[PDB]
This record gives sequence, structure tokens and C-alpha cells, in this order.
Amino acid sequence: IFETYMSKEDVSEGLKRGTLIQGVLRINPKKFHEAFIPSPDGDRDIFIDGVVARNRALNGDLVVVKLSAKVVYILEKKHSRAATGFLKLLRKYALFSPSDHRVPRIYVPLKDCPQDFVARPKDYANTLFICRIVDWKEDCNFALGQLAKSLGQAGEIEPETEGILTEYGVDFSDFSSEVLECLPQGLPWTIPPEEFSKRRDLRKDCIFTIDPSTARDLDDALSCKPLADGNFKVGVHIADVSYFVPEGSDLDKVAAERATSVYLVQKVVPMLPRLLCEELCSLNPMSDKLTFSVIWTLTPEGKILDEWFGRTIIRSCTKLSYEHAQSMIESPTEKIPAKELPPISPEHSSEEVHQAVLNLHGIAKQLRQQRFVDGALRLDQLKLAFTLDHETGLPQGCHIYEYRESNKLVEEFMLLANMAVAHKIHRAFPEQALLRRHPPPQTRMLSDLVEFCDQMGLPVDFSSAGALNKSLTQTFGDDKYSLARKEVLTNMCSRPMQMALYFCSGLLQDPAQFRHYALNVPLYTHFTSPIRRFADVLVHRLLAAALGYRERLDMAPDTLQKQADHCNDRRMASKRVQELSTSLFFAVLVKESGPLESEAMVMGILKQAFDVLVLRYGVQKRIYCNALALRSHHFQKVGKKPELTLVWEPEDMEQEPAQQVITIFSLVEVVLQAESTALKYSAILK
RNA sequence: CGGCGCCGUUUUUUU
Repeated sequence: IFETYMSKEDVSEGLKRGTLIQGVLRINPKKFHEAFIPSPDGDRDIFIDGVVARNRALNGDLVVVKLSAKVVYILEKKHSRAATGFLKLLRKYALFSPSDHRVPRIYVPLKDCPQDFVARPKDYANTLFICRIVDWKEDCNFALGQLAKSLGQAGEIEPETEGILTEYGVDFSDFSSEVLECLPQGLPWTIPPEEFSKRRDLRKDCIFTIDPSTARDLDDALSCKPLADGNFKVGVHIADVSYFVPEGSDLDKVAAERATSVYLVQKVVPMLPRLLCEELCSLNPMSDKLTFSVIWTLTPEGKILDEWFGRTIIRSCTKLSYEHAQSMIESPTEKIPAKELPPISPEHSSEEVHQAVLNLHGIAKQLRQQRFVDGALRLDQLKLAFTLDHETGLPQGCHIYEYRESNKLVEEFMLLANMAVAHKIHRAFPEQALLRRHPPPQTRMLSDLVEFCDQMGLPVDFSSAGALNKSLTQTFGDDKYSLARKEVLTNMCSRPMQMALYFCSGLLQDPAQFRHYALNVPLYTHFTSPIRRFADVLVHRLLAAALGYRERLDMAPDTLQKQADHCNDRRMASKRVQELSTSLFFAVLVKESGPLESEAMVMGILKQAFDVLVLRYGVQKRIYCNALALRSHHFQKVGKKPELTLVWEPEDMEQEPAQQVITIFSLVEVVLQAESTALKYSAILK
């Protein structure tokens, strides 16, 4: 296919005789079948056409051409020889396609690909990987590459993470010696013989969990049983943490201080010791676990007929993921091969799990439709996620987070359980329930948004959460830029929004303030994850006291409010840390993958800077005007609509400077560049 | 409304 590179001595001889030319090759970023090099003497560049006549040279390499020319030798390879792209199947190879079309397509051997990739390849259809080119044979149109696992260098990533953690007050040290003495000290733990009498034994039922692929601990489980008259019996089963954490111990004090678990991209800073978090409390499959359950009989539409709260002993059958449950929903009348599913206990079959998934999905769909008919608000934006290596636990790939039917299925029943427990504990203890609320947005900014939308010709209503949801729903269909424009408008509409708060009901004396604005419900609380939240442990204690298992808590409403305030602060800090870790690893990706060119839509304009939204990578970056080669810049607010005009510094002294006006919803082109020595990156408007 | 004329502000589920 390609021509063999020439000998160095003949290249030197040809340079001496003068019939060969040197230069730097540049490839057209739009028509990839042509490239050129600057002329040594003439004004017109030397042209090389096609990819064969380019002869495996990449963009930026210093080459020798022979005369209409052709590359015959490369002196110094200046290109990084690293690319970012997507994997797919075509056997021993997988295909890797880069985002830059000046780089060829690369074979990656299957043993380098992720473990789950061969069985469920469609899970990795939009996951972004780095591949380094190690060869390019003469007889192949495809380079041979190596997939780059373990994004970054641990020598430099860890100090950055430590600084991020330290600037927010996250305690990440080891648990004390007195904390570990409050744990059970025995041999591999077994349930005491005196618990089987006071609990409900559900070890014979079919119960399972659905959680992310990178799940660390498991907090909740589901079961569904079809009844004889067309109804269903559905149960939600929560790990029993308050049994292992006695009130007033060093373990209790440390968990109260940390108040939440922090989930970094590469590790976790937990709230409880890894003996509990990983072995005794986590609902691992095929082990007798103590849980606390809520059980309903539901009509096929989702109506509650009777309700039961209790303590149970369960034994999970399988561990599903959000991509495993989705394959069940989308195949209602066909067998899923076991090779595409996780292991299951011999006591239960795969069909008894598939039928339960479908029967839960139908009810969840009905509940979701009715909830959005009753006037609920959903205000979600884009987010970014990373995959991990099974052998070591280091990130290697990066994709855009997707919300699907499995997520909605789990969310509906978690919401229903949370509302049920909220009502139960609020009836039981009016002055000590730990609830969660959300106030209505700010009036101030609303006028500015409605005026701006009227001027831009976007009819948006803000009288109610349901009207606002409908207004955001109807945004010029689902064209290429319709989704981006919806993203920008959602980002603008989420600015007047306020923040949700934990609180103790014994201090708010107005029933109208208990409401949750975005969900449009009179009462709410958090109940379904006590391992990674301490408010959940508190409500578990409260409900156990409500059912008569223990005595009423001695803790006061003032102490409950103080702990709620602490939980609010730590949840805020955890959110910021979890965002900054994703920013850090995307900076690592940019640094190792070179500068990335893309298209962006302006989300905001400031006096000397403007935010953009990188459409290809789903990230938001701010561009500063002082960092560009501009003759000048000016800012003008015409009514309520802002505008920024830029006058480029001309490259030469005969033509007039170019003026470019940028306004919101406009389209620009940007380049992402890695900083010299740091894990940061910048956006350049050129 | 705040912070220093210039900047800051979100809901839900799982981990």
C-alpha cells in the first residue's frame, strides 16, 4: 500500500544534490485527503494528495518530499502519537476511531480491552479512550495501537487530590484504635440465634439489587410477587445499619462528624470503617443479611392498598447493574443469555428475576406519568463519568452520563418508600421527625429571565413548577442544536433556584414550609441509604422507635437541627469535591490527548469573559478576553440582552481589523490546550 | 441578597 521509507545516506545525498526538498507537513482540517508543505523559494505551497502519497506521515512531522510531491522520509516525529476516540468490534482485534480525522483508525488487541467489553460491547459505544500508536505497517491501512489504562501518573495525581480534599475540610485519615474496638470482635460473623425469632424470615423469596457498575457498597434491595387477583406485592429492603452502630459510641461519634461519604473518581473517603461498609452491612449476594423493610400491595396502576413496616432477614440472589436491568426492560419476550448476566444463586432462576423486573417497570412507568401529570419539576443538566479497570481500580475511559429506564425504575420506588416513611414518622413523632424541604425560587431574578425570554422569543412560564416543566419541555424539538439550546435555557432557569435543606419538624411551625417545591409533595425525607448518610441512620432510629422495637430517642430538636446543619454543609462540600475530581481527570485526559478542537455554544457573556458549552465533550469552560490576540473588546447591554464585540489585531498592515459580535445562543469554535506544568487546561477562541 | 465599579448562587435517584 504505502511506499517504503528511503535510506538515510541516500536522503543526505539527495539533500546535497538538491533534488529533494524538506519541510513541515500540514493537513487540511476539513478535506483530509490533501496536505501541503511551505515552499523553500516560491510563493505557492507544494501539494501532496491522498493518504497513500502522504506515506504514514502525521500532522506536524518534518518530512522530505520529492517532486505534486510525495513523502519519502521523516526526520523528526513531532506529533504526540496519542489519540482519543471510541472502541467497537469489527478474531483478535477491536477497532478504535479517533475524534480527529487526520489520525487513522487503530487496531487494539482484545486482551487490552475491558473485561466486560467482549460480552456487552454496546455498553462501550460512547465511551472515550486514549490509544497510543506503537506501529504502522506498510501493508495495513490501520495503525496498531495500545490502549492507555490508568489515566495519568500517580506521582502527580495524588498531591492534587490531597490539595482538593484539604481545601474543603474533608477528613481522609485512618480510623482510630478506639473506633475499631466498637466493631464486633469475633470470627467471621454469624447472625445470633436469638434474632430469628423477632424478625420476619424472607430468605426464601426472590430479592435483588440494581446499582452502578462501579458500585462500592449496596444499601437497598427490591422484590416483587404477582398475586392471584391481578395485584402485586412489592417490597423495599434497606440495610440495617443502626443495629451495628450503637448510640453513643466512638463509631457513632466519628460517623456523625464525617456525616457523609465522599466519592472521588479513583477512591472513596468513607463514613464508616471498611469492616461494616464492605462486609457486614453491604447487601452482598448470597449471604444472610439483616434488613429493615417496607411492603405494599399495589394495583397494576400503582395504587397502595395496604402497607407494612418491619425488620426482616433477607438473602440476595444476584447483583444487577443499570445496564443489566435495561437489557431486561427492552427484551420483554425473549431469553437473555447467561453470558450477558452476572452470576445468580442456584435457589432461583433467571426468568423469576426477569418477570419481576418487567412487573416493577410497568408500575414505575405508571407512577412516573401520574407524578408528572400532578405537576412535578425536573431540571437536570449534563454530567461526566469515568470507567475503572477491574484489575487495579484506576480510571481508563470517559463518557457522558446517561439517565435511563433502570434509573427511573429504581427512583420511583425509592421516592415512594421515602414518602411513606416520612408520613409514618411524622404521624408518630410530630416534634422530632427529620425531614427534607425545598423553597420556591427567588422573585428578583425571575423578572429578568421572563423579560429575556420574551425578547429572545422563547415563551417560558414561571407561575408554577408544572408550567415551568412544560415550558422547558417544548424547545424546538430535538434537532442538532435543539438539545444544546435546551441545555443553555435549563442552565439559565436553574440560577434562581434555591437549595434543599434537612430540618427538624419541631422548629418549623408552619405547614406550608414543609413542602418540596420541585417534587410538589407535602412531606419528604431520606431513608434509603444509611451507609453513606447519617440523617438516614437517624431516621432509621426514629422509625424503629415508632414501631415499638426500642424506646423514643433522647435527642432534642435543637441537637437534630445542629446535626442537620452540619449535614447540609458536608453535602455541599462533597458535591464540590466530586465535581473537581472530574475536572482533574478531564484535565489529565486533555494533557495526554493533546489539544482538542470543538464547537461551542455561548451560555453567558460577562464584561471581560464568556462561558461556553463544548458540545462534543459536554463540559463548560470560561474564556477570558485578555488571553486572546485582540485589538480590542467592548461590552454592550441592549435592553436585557448582552453582547460582546471583539476587534481582532490584524496580522498585517494593509487590511482592516475583523469585528466579531457574540451573543447568547451563538456558535463559536474553540481549542482546549493543556497548561505547561499543571493538571489544568484552557479554552482558546481562535 | 451577598462577597471583593467587578464577581458568586440548582432539583431528583444511585455510588
